[PDB]
Amino acid sequence: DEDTRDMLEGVMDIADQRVRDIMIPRSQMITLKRNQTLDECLDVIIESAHSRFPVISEDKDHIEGILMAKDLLPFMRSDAEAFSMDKVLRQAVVVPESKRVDRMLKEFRSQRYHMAIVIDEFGGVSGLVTIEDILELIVGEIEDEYDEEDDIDFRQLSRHTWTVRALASIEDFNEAFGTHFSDEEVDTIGGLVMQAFGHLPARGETIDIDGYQFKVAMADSRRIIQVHVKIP
Amino acid sequence: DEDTRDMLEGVMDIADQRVRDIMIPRSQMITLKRNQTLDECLDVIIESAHSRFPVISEDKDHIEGILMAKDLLPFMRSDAEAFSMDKVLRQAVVVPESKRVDRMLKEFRSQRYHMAIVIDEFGGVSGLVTIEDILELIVGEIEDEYDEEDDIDFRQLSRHTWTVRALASIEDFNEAFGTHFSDEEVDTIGGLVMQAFGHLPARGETIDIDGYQFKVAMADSRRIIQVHVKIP
Ligand SMILES: Nc1ncnc2c1ncn2[C@@H]1O[C@H](COP(=O)(O)O)[C@@H](O)[C@H]1O
Ligand SMILES: Nc1ncnc2c1ncn2[C@@H]1O[C@H](COP(=O)(O)O)[C@@H](O)[C@H]1O
Repeated sequence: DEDTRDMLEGVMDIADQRVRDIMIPRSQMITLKRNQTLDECLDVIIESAHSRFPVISEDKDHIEGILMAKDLLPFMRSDAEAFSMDKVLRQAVVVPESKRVDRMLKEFRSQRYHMAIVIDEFGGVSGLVTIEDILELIVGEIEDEYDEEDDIDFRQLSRHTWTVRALASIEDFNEAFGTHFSDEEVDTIGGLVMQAFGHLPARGETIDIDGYQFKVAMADSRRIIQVHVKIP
Repeated sequence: DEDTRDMLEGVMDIADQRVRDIMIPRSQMITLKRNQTLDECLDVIIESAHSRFPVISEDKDHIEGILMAKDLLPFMRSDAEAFSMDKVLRQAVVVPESKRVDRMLKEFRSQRYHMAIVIDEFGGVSGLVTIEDILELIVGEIEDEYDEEDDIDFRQLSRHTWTVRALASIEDFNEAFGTHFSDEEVDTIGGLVMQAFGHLPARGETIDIDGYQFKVAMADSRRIIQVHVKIP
């Protein structure tokens, strides 16, 4: 089967891949500062709906440790005290960008924890990395099957990856992802893609349009059906 | 490499496996009841340190939905109201035990949610199942490497699986896991195992002692080094 093949291959990546291949870049990092009121911290956590957040020093200097949202539950009882960024400040692990993904997985599983901090040679933070970013390597081409079709063109699938119906219009796609794609020649996403290709692709084929990775998720002998796109 | 081989094989399972192979049985299920004070619910959640919990009807009858611990964060602000088992009661998905693991993974990933409810033919709950129970199939033989050795004999690795040093004594092992294993002939865990075998096993070999699954995680040409055990 294909979806097996995908995973199988995804396994082979883990060797070849380094940590600098899966990290959330520092820009994209949703974090906190040791000097933030308990009240406001919850907003960040809620809008983002994560589980672990890096804590910036105070002057964007260093970054102290990591806060797990679940630790905030103690502070919620009756005979419960006031929160303070101290009991729940787990210090945090740092790793080179050069670190091998396989190795990361081992340590992840063995020390039992989910997020680390990636740094460059020069001691700057490049970003962060997590266990799920690893499993996505194997499990990321994996999704359900759709027949008639669903009003939902676009679906988030992993961090940077959406599974979009090919029949979705360039109009509707551009709105959603805020993209600047063009029609006239073609009106739907599958036509855009098929045009970039210049032939009718088969599943797995990939093509770069304007820094966006498009991969033929699903296609027959007449037409592209589903395509995954990776936001840059 | 071996740890690749493991994963690769773990992928092959996903086809052959059904949902009734990975579920947490109803006994082992950490849950809640719609009629539990906000205060006490936190205790359950904290001791267990989970993320999603099934809510029992009120008379152990049906089970209503699932509560995600993160939803409890809204109720923690200043201008925040009183919690009520209603806004945070997501209804919950149910599946046959017969369900194919691959299929489950697809739906898991596509609808984006992590836990489901397994039922038998007759409409009884058999247990629950989650996305991580799936990824463990591929990623569960995966751990770090140890040289000298660490005072830590035993380590949790996944739900039912500990990675124990072979040099660990039957004495110390029995205490920990509450087991009734015997010495005289042999004093360490690797000897117990090697004795059950009757030869020096190679990595991957498995042997059932008293309902406990032992698998040679790590062994050379002289001795068993690490072994994983699956609590029944
Ligand atoms: N504090 C954070 N900052 C940036 N990205 C995050 C953060 N926490 C989680 N993520 C990302 O969101 C994914 C799911 O984690 P979570 O949302 O915490 O369940 C991870 O694989 C990361 O890619
Ligand atoms: N409410 C629950 N009852 C029983 N087992 C659970 C529950 N929540 C999570 N688990 C188990 O714990 C693992 C990790 O989930 P969590 O502890 O929620 O991060 C899952 O793979 C399940 O096997």
